[PDB]
Order: sequence, then C-alpha cells, then structure tokens
Amino acid sequence: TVFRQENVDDYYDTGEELGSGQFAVVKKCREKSTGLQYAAKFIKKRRTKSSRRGVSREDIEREVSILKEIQHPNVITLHEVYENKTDVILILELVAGGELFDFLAEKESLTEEEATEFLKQILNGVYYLHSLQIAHFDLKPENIMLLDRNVPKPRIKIIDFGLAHKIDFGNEFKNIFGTPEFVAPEIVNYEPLGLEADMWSIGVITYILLSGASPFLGDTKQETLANVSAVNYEFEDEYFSNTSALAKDFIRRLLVKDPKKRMTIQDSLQHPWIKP
Ligand SMILES: CN1CCN(c2cc(-c3ccncc3)c(Cl)nn2)CC1
Repeated sequence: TVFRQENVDDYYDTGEELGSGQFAVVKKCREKSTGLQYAAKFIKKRRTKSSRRGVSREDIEREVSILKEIQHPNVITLHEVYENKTDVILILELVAGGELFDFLAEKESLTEEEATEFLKQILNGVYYLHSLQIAHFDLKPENIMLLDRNVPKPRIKIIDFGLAHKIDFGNEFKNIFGTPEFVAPEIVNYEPLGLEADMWSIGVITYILLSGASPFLGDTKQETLANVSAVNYEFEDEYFSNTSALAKDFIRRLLVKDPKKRMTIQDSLQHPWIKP
C-alpha cells in the first residue's frame, strides 16, 4: 500500500516534540486547512532489506492497517498517512495530557477508586480491540495517554500500535516482544501468542497503579524476564496492607502463567472489583 507522498510541510506546521522512540519521533502539528492539531509520528524506514535499523515496510503497513480500523473513545485514531524516502508519517489524534506513567510519578500511587477509574477505561479500550481480534502486545503506563491531566477523573486513550497484530487463528507465532516488565510468560518463552498476553499486561499495570512498584522488576532485563517466566511476584505488605482483598484477587487472576487459565477481557469486566 502507498501513502501520500506530498511534502507533509505543505499541509501541516510542526511544533513541540511529544515523544521520542528507537525509530520514531513525535511532533505536535497543525493542519493548515482546518487549524486542527494532531500528533505527527515520524517512523524511520529501513534503507535495505538486510538492515536492523528502521522499521520494515511489512511492520509499518500492519500498524497502519490496524489503526485505520479503530474508532473508540479509549483508543487513538489515525487522521492521515504520509511518506517519503526516509519516513512514514502518521498523523494521529493529539492526546495532550501526558502519559499515565508521568501522572503516576506525580501521585506515587493511586487509591482503589482512582485506579479503577483508569482501569475501567483501559478495559473498555481493550474490550473493543479484542472484539476485533486485535492484540496490542505493548500495554504499559507509557502507552496510556490522558486527554487532560488537570481534571478529577482523567479520560485516557491507548496509543502505540507498533506491535499490534490481528489474531485470526486464536494465536500468532511471530517475532513479537515488548518491554520486559510488562510481557507475559508466553512472550518470554517464545510460545504462540494471543489476546491473553494483553490481560497479563493489565495485571502488571494494576499492580503498579495500586503500589507504585513493578511486580517482576529485576536489576537487569534478563532477571526481569526470568521473574516473569517463574511468576515471581508477591504483594508486599508495606505497599498493599490497606489494599482490598478483592483488588488483590483481580490481579491474581491476571498474573497466571497458563494463558488458558487467565481471565479474559470479558471476565475482567464482570469481576466483582470492576463490575458496578
Ligand atoms: C512509549 N512512548 C513512545 C513515545 N510516545 C508516543 C506518544 C505519541 C502521542 C500520541 C498522541 N498524542 C501525543 C503523543 C505517539 Cl503518536 N507516539 N509515541 C510516548 C510513549
């Protein structure tokens, strides 16, 4: 598939940088014809078929295909796509309230109500994706963005579909691997992957939201991965002494090694800690 090859600077003005990644940079932009603002994500293309730098065209096309299908309050949307010889440029919805990660750093930890306010939205977004057989594969606080961080109950959107895949056969067996602290055991062990991997990540996010601590974090990436595979985590009393047993129950049913025994997104929405 081919994208718009006109110079993006002919249609948009760019501003402040909103994010920087291994092969991507995000800049705030404004469309000249409407005055509306967006987030422009510049993704570096591979220069040769046998290169490790840049993103393969197959990977870029997959991300765009997935982004073009989604429209939900809790997920980012795609406005337009441009490309030149160096980059593919995604013009995405602007989410200007910052990362959930940064919001958490400001509060240290959240009350159960504050945590479930965010979690309900994350679950709603993931329910939408899973309904479409889309696995995100990179859920973490840095990939959750608030629309406005200065309101009592912030609205959030899931971003960064760079690792997302359609799961048409129940599982996929590809080169997929995200951030060590949030990946499921099946990712660590290079086993077939499905929608269940996202549910594990949600369990990790929940633990962090309630305690301010990462459940499997080791001193090195390899130690973290080994901890994940062994399901080496516990609820430290210092952090969870006043956390309800039902919150712990929710987490416990997500941080399960066997994906077939882990709660599904539908199960999580009906769990007594979440169900209103
Ligand atoms: C893991 N990080 C990668 C770099 N980040 C980001 C942030 C954004 C974004 C989207 C909408 N509004 C503002 C920013 C985008 Cl589009 N890509 N990566 C932040 C998360």
